[PDB]
Amino acid sequence: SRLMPHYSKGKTAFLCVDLQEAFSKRIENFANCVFVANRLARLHELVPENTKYIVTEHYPKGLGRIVPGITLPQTAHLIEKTRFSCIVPQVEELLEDVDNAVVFGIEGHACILQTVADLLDMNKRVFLPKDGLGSQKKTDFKAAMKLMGSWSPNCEITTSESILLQMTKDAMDPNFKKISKLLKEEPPIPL
Amino acid sequence: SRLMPHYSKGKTAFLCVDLQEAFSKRIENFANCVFVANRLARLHELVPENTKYIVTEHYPKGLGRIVPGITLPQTAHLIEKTRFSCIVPQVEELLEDVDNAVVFGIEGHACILQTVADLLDMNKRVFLPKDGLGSQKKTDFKAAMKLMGSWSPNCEITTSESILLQMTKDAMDPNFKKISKLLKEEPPIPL
Amino acid sequence: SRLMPHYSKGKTAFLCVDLQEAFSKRIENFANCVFVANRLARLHELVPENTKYIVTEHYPKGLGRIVPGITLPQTAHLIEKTRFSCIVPQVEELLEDVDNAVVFGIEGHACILQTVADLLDMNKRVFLPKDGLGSQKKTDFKAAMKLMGSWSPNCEITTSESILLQMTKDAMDPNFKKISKLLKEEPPIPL
Amino acid sequence: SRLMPHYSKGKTAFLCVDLQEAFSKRIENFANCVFVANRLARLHELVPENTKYIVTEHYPKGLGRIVPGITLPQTAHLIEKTRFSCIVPQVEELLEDVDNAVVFGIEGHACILQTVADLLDMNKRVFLPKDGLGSQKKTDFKAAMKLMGSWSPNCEITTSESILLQMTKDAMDPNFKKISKLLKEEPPIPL
Repeated sequence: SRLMPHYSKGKTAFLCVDLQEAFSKRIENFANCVFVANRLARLHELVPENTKYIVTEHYPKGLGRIVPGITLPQTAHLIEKTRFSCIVPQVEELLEDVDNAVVFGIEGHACILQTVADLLDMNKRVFLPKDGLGSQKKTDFKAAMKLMGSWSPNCEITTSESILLQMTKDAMDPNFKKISKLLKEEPPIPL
Repeated sequence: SRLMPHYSKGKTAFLCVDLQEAFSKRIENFANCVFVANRLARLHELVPENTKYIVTEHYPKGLGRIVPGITLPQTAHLIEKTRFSCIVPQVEELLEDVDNAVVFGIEGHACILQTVADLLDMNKRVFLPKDGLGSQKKTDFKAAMKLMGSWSPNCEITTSESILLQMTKDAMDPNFKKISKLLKEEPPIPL
Repeated sequence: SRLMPHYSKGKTAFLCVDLQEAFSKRIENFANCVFVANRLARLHELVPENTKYIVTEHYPKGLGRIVPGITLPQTAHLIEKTRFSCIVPQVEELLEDVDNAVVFGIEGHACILQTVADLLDMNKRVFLPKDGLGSQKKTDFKAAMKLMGSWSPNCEITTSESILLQMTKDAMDPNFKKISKLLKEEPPIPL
Repeated sequence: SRLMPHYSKGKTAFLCVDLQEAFSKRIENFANCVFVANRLARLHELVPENTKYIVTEHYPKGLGRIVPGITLPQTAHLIEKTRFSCIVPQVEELLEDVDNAVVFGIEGHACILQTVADLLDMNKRVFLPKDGLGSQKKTDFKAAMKLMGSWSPNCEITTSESILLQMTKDAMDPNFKKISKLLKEEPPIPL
């Protein structure tokens, strides 16, 4: 077990974390975090039998609401929390049958970091697209990414493009036709 | 055990190392090491039951005295040593009940490096904020940080901001109100 | 076992992956991937008893054909596949007696990544020359290389020059005279 | 065992590798490799009871002779070889009582890389000062250093300054007075 298994094997759960209004202008690559969030949302719709979409909101009333730029799937499980780690009672039971987790959002050193560490304690295989991850400061971000990259072999940091291709082992995959449509989309900020 | 536990669990000891006058102008990010030193000092005051503040002075009389820019807590244990590693008889017994250590200061390749290696031999969980760490030369510093980043799983290098948030798992924490005051402070050199 | 053994010990198989026309202008260091491909091709000819040369073609008819800039050996095993990972039934049986693999080509995050992960599952010792590896985007590439560099001790990422020297432990090697001819060649893009 | 022990414990052997005339103008940081070579040479003289100095010459007659800029100690063991790895019968028996090795020279991806890998097979603790290491190309060098940095816990890459301070745990060391003289010297190329 070194890469994401084919989408048919086990269950994967996507996790859009704290992509809220208050952070939109305070992060540089926020737009690329929104792009990846949509990329995974459309992917989720293509294979909804094996995938789940979870959206987290941190202290909503006080400077926080999921950015309208992201069109969430109709089967999206949106919860609201005050704990920095996105592991709350509500999502804990939602991952009782899920073997994999795609955590993407903000902040790399804060919410993301404590979420993935908790997910690693639950024996879950976490896969993080650097593509859709950010922070307000570069030093705070860098130090967090270098750390999670040493949490192998159950934690891996790649890109949104690679992740999609990992789940579809073959190009003659029945769903590839629909998946390849997503890879052609151009992210706001060049990669 | 992959991140700092909540401040209520066990004992943590902050370690301000060799932030003296002789180094003030010889280091580029010395001011940011002073900022973090103050950040951890105020944090220590907020939860003094589970935290300890230790300040080290290396060969004081000969070019050395803790910089007046840092306002030390009243419960600070300041000791003076000649050994590069900040593990001397005086601090060895002071860590008989402490499970965690936040080492921050100067120099990354010298005093810091030999301190954390000794702390790892004592089974202690060391957490280092790159935020408040420096060196006179970049190459000396870089080579030291890449090394300590391979001393997992008991050694972790993040930032001052992340570290504070690790100790406070929830934003509805009784102390968060007082802790969040520190995160709003702006470091002299942009991160 | 920490580096490539002398070419006489065991069997090594070179793997030129998906270096096709459609990618020629979409990658920056494509020319250096072609250079290394030729470097390994001539090397293969010098010691053909212990080495094998394998070329992969991904969906040929639809934008794909091995670039004419690469002169393949006469003993080259060229196969065509639709699976992103270059592990297909045809090459699986071709590696029944091979202990080492030199994987070089494109893309670092896509085909390469899933190929080396599968090769690691087969207990094979993979050695990757960063020299002859690329991607359309830097972020996609970087994130892939940082990952495979944590797949030790059976996966190693060096350069084409180092790899050749690893196989020839001594400069008084009977074949060194012919091998040293290859190292003198200048890659299109400076290293 | 995470850092260099005090010079009194066990035996350490310095290794100046292939710092010859033919490479002087083909490497950028060759002068800094010469500086470190002299730094370790003077250090060797200060504690000659526990240290050994070994100089390697690769194919001398044909473009090779130790650079006159380096003043070798009178107790230096200079040998000549044709094997890229600096492990030849002559030095193999010279390390029968030595527990540590400081390998510094050129090339990072070639001679150095194969030397340290062989030294790791001999159970020796290798410590490499990035300070005194180089290559003709940056990509060849970088890929080699990232690799050896994953060969822990018996291989460590720091700087010449840190290494000297590791061996002298205390500043009140009987020899510190003589050692501190070396740290004050300015390397040709700024670090």
